[PDB]
Amino acid sequence: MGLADDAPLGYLLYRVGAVLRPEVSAALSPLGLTLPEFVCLRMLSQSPGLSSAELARHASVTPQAMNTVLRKLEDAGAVARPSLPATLTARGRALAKRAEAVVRAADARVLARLTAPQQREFKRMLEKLGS
Amino acid sequence: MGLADDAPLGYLLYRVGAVLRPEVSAALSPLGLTLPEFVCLRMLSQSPGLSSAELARHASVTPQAMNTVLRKLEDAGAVARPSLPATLTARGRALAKRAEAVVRAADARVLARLTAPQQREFKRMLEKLGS
Repeated sequence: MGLADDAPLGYLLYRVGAVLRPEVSAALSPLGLTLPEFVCLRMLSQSPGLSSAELARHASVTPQAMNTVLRKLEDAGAVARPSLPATLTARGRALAKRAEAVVRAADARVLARLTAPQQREFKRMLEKLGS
Repeated sequence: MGLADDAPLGYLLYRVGAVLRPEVSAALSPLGLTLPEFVCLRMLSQSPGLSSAELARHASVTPQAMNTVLRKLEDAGAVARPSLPATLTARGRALAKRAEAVVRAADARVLARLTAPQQREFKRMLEKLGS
């Protein structure tokens, strides 16, 4: 998409994305999670028993990449031992919630680059463009 | 990423993305191009002779998906007949430029949902968040 539209709106959106993604990744790192691992974890907390293929389609990734993500999550004891169905362990559910919290905090950290009135204005304009 | 950060900034950014992507796709359709086809076309106009694997890595897509994109572009006479190196034909170079033009126009159409002063303000705030 950043490759697709290099005109100003698409480019500027892309650049904010390229700030937000590392912010989120950096926030997840101390929890032992990559961004794709977190996405998988969150999907499974919201939909227990989804298969790897299902997860891979919802994340728009390859079944192989999702299998890898799932293996690393099993290794961390977050995903239960088993394209197979997958579920979270107690540790996994706890981790999913802690991780969602640090991601929301990352989001706020990027937004806080703007003053409070600027944040309200900016969100209204984003909302308009996205509605 | 939209799956990753559902807090307000990431969510609102995602929604604007989900307006921009169909706008760009719809603009490309009369030219017989999908968005991934356009991305490939543009990459090859800027870097003749890149291999399919190279293109696939730069587009963050699978080699197989890029091979498909390349096949469809060959079919349209835009990419010359051959993980192999690929080049644009005269028709391909012409198409790449026409397509870039319609994508820039799509971008402007989404931005114009805001008033001119709002557009200036919005771009400054995007710039700040992305800097």
